[PDB]
Order: sequence, then structure tokens, then C-alpha cells
Amino acid sequence: EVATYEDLISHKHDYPKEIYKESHYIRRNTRLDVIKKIPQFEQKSKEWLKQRTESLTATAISVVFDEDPYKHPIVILLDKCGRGLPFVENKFVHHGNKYEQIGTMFYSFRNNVEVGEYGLLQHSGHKFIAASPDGICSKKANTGGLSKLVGRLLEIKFPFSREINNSGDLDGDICPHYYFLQVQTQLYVTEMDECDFLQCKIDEYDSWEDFVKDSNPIVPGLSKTTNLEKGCLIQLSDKNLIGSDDKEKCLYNSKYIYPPKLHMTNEEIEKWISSEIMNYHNNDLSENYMIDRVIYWRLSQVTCNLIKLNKEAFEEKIPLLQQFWDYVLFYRQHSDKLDKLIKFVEKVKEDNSAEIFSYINEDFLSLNKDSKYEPLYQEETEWRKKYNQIKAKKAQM
Amino acid sequence: ATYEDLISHKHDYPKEIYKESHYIRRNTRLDVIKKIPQFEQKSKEWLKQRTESLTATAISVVFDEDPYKHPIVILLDKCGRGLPFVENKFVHHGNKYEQIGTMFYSFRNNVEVGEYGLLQHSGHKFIAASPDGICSKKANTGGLSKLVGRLLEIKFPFSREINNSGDLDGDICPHYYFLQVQTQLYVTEMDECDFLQCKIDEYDSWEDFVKDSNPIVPGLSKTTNLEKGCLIQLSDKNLIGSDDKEKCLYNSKYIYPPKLHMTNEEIEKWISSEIMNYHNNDLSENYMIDRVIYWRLSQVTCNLIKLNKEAFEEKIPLLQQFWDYVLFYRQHSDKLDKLIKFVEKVKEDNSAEIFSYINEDFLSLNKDSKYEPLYQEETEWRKKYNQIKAKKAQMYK
Repeated sequence: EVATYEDLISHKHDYPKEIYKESHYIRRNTRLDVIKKIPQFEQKSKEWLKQRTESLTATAISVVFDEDPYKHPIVILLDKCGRGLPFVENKFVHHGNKYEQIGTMFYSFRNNVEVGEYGLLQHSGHKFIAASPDGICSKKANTGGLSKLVGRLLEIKFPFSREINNSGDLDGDICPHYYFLQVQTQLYVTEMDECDFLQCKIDEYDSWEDFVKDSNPIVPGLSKTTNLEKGCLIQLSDKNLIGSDDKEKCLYNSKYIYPPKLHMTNEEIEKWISSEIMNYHNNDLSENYMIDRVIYWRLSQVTCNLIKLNKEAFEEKIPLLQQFWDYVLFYRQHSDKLDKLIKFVEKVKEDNSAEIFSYINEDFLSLNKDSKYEPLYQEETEWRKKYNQIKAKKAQM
Repeated sequence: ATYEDLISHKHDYPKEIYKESHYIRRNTRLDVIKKIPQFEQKSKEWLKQRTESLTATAISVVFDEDPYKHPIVILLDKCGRGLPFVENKFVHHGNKYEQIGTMFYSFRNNVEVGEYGLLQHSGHKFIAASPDGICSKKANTGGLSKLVGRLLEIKFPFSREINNSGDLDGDICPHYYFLQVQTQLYVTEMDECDFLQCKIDEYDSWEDFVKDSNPIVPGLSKTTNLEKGCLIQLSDKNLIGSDDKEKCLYNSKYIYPPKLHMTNEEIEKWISSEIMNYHNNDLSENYMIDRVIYWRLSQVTCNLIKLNKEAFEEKIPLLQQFWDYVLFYRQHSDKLDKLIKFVEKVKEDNSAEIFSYINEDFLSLNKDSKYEPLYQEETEWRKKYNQIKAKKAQMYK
């Protein structure tokens, strides 16, 4: 049974020796140390911004493949040329950005491994391919020494309304296809083998009293209703949006202070919250954000499915990405042709990818006589068909 | 040596029932005040009470004995043609720490202090006062108190320095405050008032706060040998994020600690509890949690002021005349407009001509009245204030 919280720590992945013996553990560990020491620049500023303009992110890969249900490839090309829509904050990103770190903490504790986060990483061979993994498991086991999970990527998703499918295809049902391709790109860029896809559902208590009432008697960190971890959060509101009737916009721009660890006793929580408040006027966040309220949460559902890298299947599609990127670099040096392109895309709408990229390919070949490039998206992909089938089902009601 | 040695028992009453006449009268009078109906402040009949009476702060001005305002300002204020009040640093400072003064007095003098709203004299309903507090019969350590019915007046001067010796009517207690206390004693029908003046400075952080704790009496400061504690500052949602930060600061509200000499654990527990349940505090609807303030008492003086009943009742006919002028211009709007025009012709400080004109306006519709013009000669305090203004305004020396 579970006497203390230490019995919840899985030791299935502990490594017996003090030095890796198997080839794949050695390679994954060495690769991880090479991923470390890679220069990562101060976020939101200077060369960090430069890094994003020279590469496609992993979220764009599913769209350039004409296999995304929400966006079409032209949106990515225009976005990378500086003529894209500004981003409006919504409820989905808010929920995911709010609890992502809680997922990381749960995974690190239950699987007994340290998880580090790293910024945008570019592929050594194809610098225009970049990814930002949520975390990569280090060699260090939280309790003992080494872990068999070294170099395993971690992807945490907190679906706002979508319900987690437990069985079916891994590429379609259990993991949505657009996320699956994102994981594949992250694995290719990091040069790692496997990634744990973690999907979680969370619900929130009404007050501090309900939080204390749900505590397991001797293991306070567990919930009595869901038998999973629970804890606290400090929500901070934006000073620029604090005084408005548009409250959703204020909520979606909130920042959060996260607890130091899981399975804190109630006194440890109270001491932590008091410490954050009593020293908040010395927190840089105090210049732009104000203390709103305390959030009380408990985990309700956690699924974890392993995703492995299919190297050849990804490298078969690299010529497509190289061609698309050549179009991006093309319209970055010809502003006039870009203006005419935007006119044409407004003429024939976004979803008609065949005619759009036929025009783009002819525009490209006009200044590249010897180019062997042929137009893209001449046929709809099968995932494009499947998504169009779903759109047709929805539009009938 | 613990904090219990700071509690004075000089004012404890030995018997379980008051024997002396003045204790009996003050106790009975106080119990009569507790049953006086007090209406919801800032709303409904509260506003009605303010229109029917002169507050105690206006009395020093109506006597032509105030250094800041002149008598005409009160008449125009009571008729609805006065300036709006702009919040400033002095009122902010006093309203910020008044409660801390009350707590210090209650602790050191071993008496419970109750607060009561605006009270009218019943004999002269147009005379009203709102005392900061009145000491009840109950001693904190059990039993009766000799301080029953004693008024409490707390002043936290921002820049004015506290004079320790000299005249009570001029030096120790500023004359305008003295007249305010006299009116409060007359309205409540009590005998004595403790005039408390306090100076405060604030620590930079919680670490400095704990370092300044006296070794053997932790609730006392080591540098100033007086009490120290905490406050929770709350900012207005409507003025937060504004370009005027001073205006936002002066409109802040505060949550006060339950007691003095709290241990560090008790402070941390109090702050954590106040934060976690702030969404169940009605103040959260309009105010948000700003920061924690750490304060220590640096100087405290206390001087007893007794009521001069005859000296106050000599000035009641003047107040009745002034109020008759107010009620007069409340039913004759046209004469009020012409009056404001006349006050623009000659300035506010020329009380003689203004109230000579007012007396002529009054007698025009009240032929028999026996009223004579007011402020025809300058009072002795008016002379002294003009002397000080002249000293400041001179070019040489």
C-alpha cells in the first residue's frame, strides 16, 4: 500500500550501475550533454528573436505538410514573411500554459527523474527546422543515481474541452495527428529516440477549506476523490488589463507562481504562500502584475503514452520543407511580388492551396530558370480529406 | 520580562461595581451612546445626518480660529458650492495608522476601545462629532477600568513635529485640534479625552523587520523600544495602472492585524489566512492585494484634555447664528448666487465685509432678529496665524 508519499515514487526506471553500459543509454546521455552548453539567449530579446526568423517551429510542420485541421500552409508562409495576423489570447492556451509546469512536476516525481527545459533548438543539419520541447529527462534519478529515462522527451497537454481518448490509433486517436507530428519534429531536432506524451485533466476547489477536507489522512498530498496529487497556485493579473469590463482578456494574460514541490503539508503551503506575499514587492513581477487570488487544484486524470521516432518517414518529407523554406526566403527579398501574392491569395481564398502554390511556383521559376521545383499540394492529402469530412459533418448539424 | 509587563494596571478598578459618581455617570452615558442608532455609512440616512449638522472639524474654523480655512468656506460647503476634496499624503498617513494607534492605546492602558459613528448633541442637533474612540468599562485583563467614558483622539502627523512641553491649547495640541476635541467632548457629554500623537517609520523588508526584534521582548523594536507590526495594503481597481501613482496610493485600503506583539509564526499565519480567503472578503470586489507593509512605532505622546463646558457654551450663540445663515441660503438660491459673486469681489479672508453683507441679506427677510455681523474684529488666534504667515512670506531674514 501507500504509507508515505515515498511509496508513490516508481523505481522501475532506476539504473543499477554508476555508469551506463548499454549503447543507447550512452548515446542519449552524451547527446543530452551536447544539448546542454548550447547557447540559449535571453528570451524576448536580441538574438533570441533572430533565431525564430531563420527557422520553422515544430508547430508549423503539421501545417506545411497540408495535414493540419486549423491552418493552411499559406498562413505559415505569410507569417514567416511578416504579413501575418497578430495572435489573440484564448482560453485553450491559457489553460495549457497555466498547468504545464504542474504536469512536469507530477511526471518528475512519479517517475523519479529530473526534467530540464530548454529553449528553441535548431537542427545541426537543417537549421531552418527548430523545436522547443517541454522537457527532456536528465540522467539523474530523484532518489538514487541514474535513470533509464535519460534523454526521453516530455510533452504535457492539458486539454481544455477535448476529452482524452485512451484507446485506438496512436497517430490519430490517442494522440491528435497535429500534436503527433510536433512530437516527431521535436524528436528529430533533439536527435532523441522516444517521448512520453502526457495528457491531464484538472479541476479546482472552491476554497481553502475544501482543499483541506479532501486530504488523505496520512499522505496529505493526495486527493481522496481522485487519488492523485493536489496543490496550490498564485494567480497574478495584468496591471494594464486589471481595470476593464473585458475580464476574459485579463484572465488569459495572467501569470502564475508555482509551488516549490508536490506533497507539501498544509503548514508548508501556508508558509510558502506567506513568503511569496511578504516578499512580493521585491519580485520583478510586481512591477507589471498584481496578486489576484490563490488557486486550489487537484489532478483528476493522467494518461501517458510513448511515442518513438520514425527517422526515415520524417526525412522523406525534408525536401518539401526545404522547398517551402525557399519560397519564404524568396518572398523575403521581393516585397512587390509578396504584395501581388497577398492580392492573389485574397482572390482565391486560403483553402485553395493548389492554385496558390502553383502561382508561387511560377513566380519562383520566373527568377530561377534552372530550378527543378514543381508546385506543391496538387492533391489533397488523406488527412486533409478526413478533416474536410469532419467539417462537412459539422456544417450540416 | 515579557510583553505582559508593558500593560499598565494603574487604571484597573478594584470593586465589581462603580462607587464614585463620575464613573457611574460616564458608564451610564456610554451605554446610552451604544444604543443610539447608527446607519450604514456612506449611504441613506448617513448623508441626511451630514446635512443637518456641523462637524467638529468645522468648529475651529467658524470661530475664525483656524489657520487653513476661513469661515465663508464652511457656509459654501454646507450649501453645496464648495470645492471637491483631493486626497493628499497627510490624510492618507493619518487614516493609514489610526487603527494602529488605537491598538497601542488599548494594549498599554489595558482597556477596550469602541468606535461610534457621527453623533448629534440632541440638545443642539446642528452640532455633531465623530470621535476616534471611547474607552469602555471593560479592562482587557478582566474587571472594570477607571478609563470608562474617556475619549481617544489619535493623530499621526506626517511632517508636523510633536511638541512635548508648553501650552496645551497651542503648543502640545494645535488649537484647531483642541477645539475639535472640545466639540467631541461636548457632543458625547464626556469629561476627558486622551490626545495621542504618534510617529512611525517603515522597514524595507521582512528580514529587516525580524532583525530589529528586541531580544527578550520580540514584539518591541530594538532601536526604538516601541511596538512594531504589519499591515496589508490594498489598491483600488479603478486607479491601479493609472499614470498618477500618488492618487492610487492615497485611495488605498488596509487590513490590520488582530493584535500587537504577535510572534513571527502568528504574523505569517495571519497573512496567509488573509490572502487565501480574500476572495470571500467584500473588499476584493473593488480592491486588490497590493503589498505587505512593515511598521514600527518611533514616538508616542499622550496628553489629557478636559472639557471646558462653560467656555464652549459661550460660543453656541455664534454657531446658532452661523447655522441660521446656512439654512437661509439653502432656501434662497438667488441670494446665494449673488453671494458667491460678492465673495469673488473681495477675497475669502475678508470675513468682516462678507458676513456684514450676509447679515444684511438675512435681515432683509427677518426684520426683527437682533443678529449683528460676525467677525468684525480679528480673533487672537487669527493674529498669531497672520504673524506666522508674515514670517514665512518676508524677503529678508
